[PDB]
Amino acid sequence: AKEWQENKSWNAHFTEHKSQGVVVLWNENKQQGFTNNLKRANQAFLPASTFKIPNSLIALDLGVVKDEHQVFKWDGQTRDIATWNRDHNLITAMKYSVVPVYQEFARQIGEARMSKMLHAFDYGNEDISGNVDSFWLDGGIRISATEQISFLRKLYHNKLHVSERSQRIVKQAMLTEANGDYIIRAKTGYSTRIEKIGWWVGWVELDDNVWFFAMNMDMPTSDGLGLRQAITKEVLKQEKIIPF
Amino acid sequence: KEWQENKSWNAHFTEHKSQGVVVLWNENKQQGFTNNLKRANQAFLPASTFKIPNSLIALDLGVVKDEHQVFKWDGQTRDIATWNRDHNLITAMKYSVVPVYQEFARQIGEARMSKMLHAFDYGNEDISGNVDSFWLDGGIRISATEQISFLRKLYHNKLHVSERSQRIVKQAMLTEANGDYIIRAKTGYSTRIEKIGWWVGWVELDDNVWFFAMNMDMPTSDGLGLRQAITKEVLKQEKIIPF
Ligand SMILES: [Cl-]
Repeated sequence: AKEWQENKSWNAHFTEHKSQGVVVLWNENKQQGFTNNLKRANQAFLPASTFKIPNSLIALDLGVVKDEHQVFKWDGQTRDIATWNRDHNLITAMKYSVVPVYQEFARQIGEARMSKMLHAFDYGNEDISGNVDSFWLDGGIRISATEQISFLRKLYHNKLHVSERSQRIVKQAMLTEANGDYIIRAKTGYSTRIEKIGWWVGWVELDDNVWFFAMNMDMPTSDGLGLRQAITKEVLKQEKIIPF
Repeated sequence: KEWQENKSWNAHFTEHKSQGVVVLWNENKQQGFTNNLKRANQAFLPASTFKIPNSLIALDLGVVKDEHQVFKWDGQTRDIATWNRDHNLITAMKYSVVPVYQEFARQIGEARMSKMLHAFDYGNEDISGNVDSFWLDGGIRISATEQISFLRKLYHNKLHVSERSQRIVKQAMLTEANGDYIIRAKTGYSTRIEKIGWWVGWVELDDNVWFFAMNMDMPTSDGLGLRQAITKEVLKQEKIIPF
């Protein structure tokens, strides 16, 4: 039984944009996965921006974040992203990938509780070597695209070892697009520093099905998140998951 | 001033050969605005807007386990194509699947429905009529300003039901989201002939929430698109959402 099928025709979406990477899709109803590259789908990388999901979940479950309205005041330090130089709540911190807010969450969670929770989540290699407030950006943690799918499916089903409340709040914060045809929950691909790999992970909710996606790509000459989203959407449109 | 009348919004009703009221509430400033102070307080049958309290009560009482629970199609062909299939709470709200809400109301029953509407301080709290149709042809009445009060409690998880039930219904209400705003509504799609059509909900911005409740007299055709257009023309005029 092959729960993972390879479709090399999606490689054209990478080659036409002079890029190299993987797209992994999971059809929830059919319990079947699809990818352009099975080997790369299983290669583990630094989670970087995708770590906002487990970080926020742990912060809510432990009461570091009381609710999605609690204000995290700006520290007064001027940074190069204008949207970071203001107060935020969980929703806006996710919207604008406000790394200083997530660093504050990680410091409050602390090393021991962060490690215990990643082990409880079965999250990637569960290795958090590095500064407690930067290990997902320059430390020892690694996760593959197929492991991102397994983690996101548990989140979708409220099956992670954290409160149902924390899972519902994080899914609300992940909201990125909604129209009369579909909803996309993601808010995970923004790159805040130089990394070898960029990501885009999340899911597409349809009336009678959910399609999980996890993609990663090598750093190209100039393109980034916009391109990662474009290639993923080109694949979703090819598979008739979302309309053209 | 707490309440202000803005008659310039009447241009949006006149341009579309319509009559009605738009009520807006600025959460941060605790201030309300309307084109018609009298009509803002006039109470009407809630019709499609009743899916919000009906869903909340059904979830809190365990009639609906969660937003994924499947309500299987009974195999009976109905005259709204989207009703002739299985549904969950999300899609039943999306397609205003009256037979699903009727089954919720029959399970809730008269006594619990009345007690919960009293607990919610919902409109006139009068459920006179058939338990499975009173929000469509019975005694219940609610005004646009009362819709705002009810929605504000829901937004703040302040209704006398679990926080879980409130979070699930707010998820079901999701209708639009982009990089600028989120609209939670799913309350205006009507399949049954009524004297009044509605559109109620709210717009979430980065640092504020604007609640809205509008109603209009009905001539003919699929009025939802028109109700949404008038409301959005008002939101755009007040610079709440971009042009
Ligand atoms: Cl949502």
